[PDB]
Amino acid sequence: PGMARIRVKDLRLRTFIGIKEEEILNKQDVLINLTILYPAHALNYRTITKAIIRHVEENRFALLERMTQEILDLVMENPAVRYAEVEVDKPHALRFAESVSITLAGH
Amino acid sequence: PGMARIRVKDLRLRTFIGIKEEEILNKQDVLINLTILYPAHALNYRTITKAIIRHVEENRFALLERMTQEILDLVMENPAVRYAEVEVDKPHALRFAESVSITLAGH
Amino acid sequence: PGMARIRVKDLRLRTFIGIKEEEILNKQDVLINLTILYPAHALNYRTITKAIIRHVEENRFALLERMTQEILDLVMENPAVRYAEVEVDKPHALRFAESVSITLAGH
Amino acid sequence: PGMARIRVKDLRLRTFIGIKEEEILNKQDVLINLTILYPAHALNYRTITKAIIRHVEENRFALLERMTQEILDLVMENPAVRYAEVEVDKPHALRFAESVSITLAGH
Amino acid sequence: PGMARIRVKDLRLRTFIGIKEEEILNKQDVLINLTILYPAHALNYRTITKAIIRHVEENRFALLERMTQEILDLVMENPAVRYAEVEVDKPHALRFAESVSITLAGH
Amino acid sequence: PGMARIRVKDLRLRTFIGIKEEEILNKQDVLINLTILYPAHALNYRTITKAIIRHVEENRFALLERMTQEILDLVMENPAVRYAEVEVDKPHALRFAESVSITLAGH
Amino acid sequence: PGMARIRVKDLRLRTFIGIKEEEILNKQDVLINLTILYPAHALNYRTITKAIIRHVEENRFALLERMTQEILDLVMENPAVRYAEVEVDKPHALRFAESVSITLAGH
Amino acid sequence: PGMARIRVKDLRLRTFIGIKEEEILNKQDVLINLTILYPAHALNYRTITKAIIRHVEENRFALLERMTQEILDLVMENPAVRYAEVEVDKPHALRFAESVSITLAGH
Repeated sequence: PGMARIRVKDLRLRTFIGIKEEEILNKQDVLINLTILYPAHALNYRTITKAIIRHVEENRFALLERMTQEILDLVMENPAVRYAEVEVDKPHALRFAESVSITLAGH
Repeated sequence: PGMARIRVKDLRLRTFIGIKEEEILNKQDVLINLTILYPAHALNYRTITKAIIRHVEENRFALLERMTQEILDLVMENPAVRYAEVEVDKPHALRFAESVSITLAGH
Repeated sequence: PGMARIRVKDLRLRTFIGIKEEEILNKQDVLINLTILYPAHALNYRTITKAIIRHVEENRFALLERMTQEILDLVMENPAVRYAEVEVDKPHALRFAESVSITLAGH
Repeated sequence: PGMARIRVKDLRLRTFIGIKEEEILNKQDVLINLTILYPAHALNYRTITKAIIRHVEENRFALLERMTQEILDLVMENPAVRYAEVEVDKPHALRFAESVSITLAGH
Repeated sequence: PGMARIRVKDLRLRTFIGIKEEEILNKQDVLINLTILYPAHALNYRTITKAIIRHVEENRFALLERMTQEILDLVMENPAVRYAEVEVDKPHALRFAESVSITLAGH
Repeated sequence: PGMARIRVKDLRLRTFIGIKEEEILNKQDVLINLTILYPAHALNYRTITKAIIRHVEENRFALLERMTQEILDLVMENPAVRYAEVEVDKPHALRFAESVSITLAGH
Repeated sequence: PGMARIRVKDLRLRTFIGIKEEEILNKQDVLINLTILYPAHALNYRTITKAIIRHVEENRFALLERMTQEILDLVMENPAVRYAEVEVDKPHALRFAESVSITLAGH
Repeated sequence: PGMARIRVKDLRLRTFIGIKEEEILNKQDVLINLTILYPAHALNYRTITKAIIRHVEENRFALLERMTQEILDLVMENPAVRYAEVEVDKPHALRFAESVSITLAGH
């Protein structure tokens, strides 16, 4: 800490999130933020992103938590290093609030 | 740390805050930000929000600190887990400053 | 940590900052951000602000560091509690950069 | 921690970043953020910036990581004190994402 | 044209807008913008605003058009002069769009 | 002029725009803004939007001008009234510029 | 129309505006925007600005309208050409609204 | 009016602007906005931009007015159609103001 940190800021993707008739019939915007630690050539982050986009847009999700976890797993699938954190914002998910997000991390 | 963190970003509510004639006669805008830890189906955050909105709009407050605490308590009332942090911004409360906020946390 | 934290966000003040002919002849904008810890009625933050504004606008400064320190001291002058942090932004102080800031803290 | 922290916020520079025909033929925007610790007259940060700008604009880079490191080194070249952190954002480097950044730090 | 123009920018009010179960059970945010012409002491705009706020918050609306018209009328009720324009934004009323607004004007 | 104006602000849609290998293989973000005049119940703008979204997402475009025109036509297809203007932004289409847009209008 | 138009965007000045005890004891922020037409060497706009700043900061105002007019006059005092428009925003002058402004123009 | 309008929004370029020692030794940021009318395949706007960028970055300017005119001329050099408007912002050119711009148009 700190050392080698790569950040993917505000990756905006559209997919199905929710179970409600409208949520299942229409795609919505969700915002992904990725923090990857890998101390200390590198075609990496591009592939990780590619995979996360592909997985997110080509699927249906019932719960931000499942989506976040799936992404997190995708992030540790290829490298073994070192620490990964994923926050997923569902913009305007609550009345009167700008967003609601779920963050998950791993070693 | 980090693990399971849910964030409720910029929940904008209107209520009475202050003792001043104008503050008691007219509602004002206040901005709430909630950080909840709950390692590691979940109809939870929706209910918590519902309760915090309902409590905030349906009452009168004399001091940001009382409001923040009341919210914090509301956040730990239902689950026992795990860590909760509440920041409340009173926008343009001071001359020349964008905001003033009070943050409180608990185990 | 975390517990009782009060934040004063983007207090914009105008004063003389610098030694350069233009800096001494003309006031400039500077942005102050204050973090105060005081675990766990309170006419406090209003007075602190009052004093910091009054001190900043009614003086001349040769160096962000002196200004920041003076504010920090003003913050610990009245209460003994508990932790205080002061960041001062000199907007557009460097070519091509949004700002330059100095942060100082105390126990 | 915290103590003496100087921040250089959003230093926007244009240079060549990448190997792709377009990346080598045309300069791009990159955003640098510098955090310097130096507890506890000072013509310093101005010179550091000067050197980082000069080095960045007067060169070609094949990889954000090389650019970030080069800057970091430039930051510790003159003083011995104390801690330095450099984040470099390549705006709109990924499709659908606001930015991608690399952060590096040192003692 | 141009001459005497007063603008009330982004008046944010909460009221009931819509017929849908959720729209009738819960208040929503709406943003009002007023342009008043009165060529060429004046306690006016304050009263107009007062009346528009009071009318908007103390009622229920079935359609942006009715709300906008009601405001417009309120604007010409007191003075006879000279030209008035009212835009009402229903933020995030459409999927994927920042807002939808209705503008109405009068002589 | 002015009278009855409805505005659809920043309708963000993703579709294929361009002929370039990357433009044809990957969808991009485009921002639509609609101005409709209809002097002086109304399930209208919702349907218009529905149709414009459906047409935009379910097709491929070779040129902003074709896309803009197609939308404009969709806007006059249902009502006969009265004036319609459509601006389409292709964000970050040019190096160093925030956007490029095409606007078209009709009677 | 259009031809030679110079714009001075968001000139932020602090002065006394109002009659209320607080308004007379404390300076406030006001935002000035100037549009000057002069079809078709020029040390002009710098001097105009200089004079408007000097006049605004070195005086007390009872009413946005007086302030706006005084500025407008200052703008036509030196050149005879050609058209001038002045908007003055009093930020957060009304509850729930971002600003209130007064615009005045001349030949 | 309105009909075929293409807009190039916030083209940010760096060049030498001014006569002052610092202005001649160091490049600065300037923001260009182009409005082109051409009622009613088109490799046009790309070339126009290319030429305006190339001309702006590969030269030195003594006065926003000369720069704006040079761009305007570049815009009418290739097509004969139809109306062109060019605004050039010199960000933070005046103390306390966000920008100063010069606009010029032609038939």
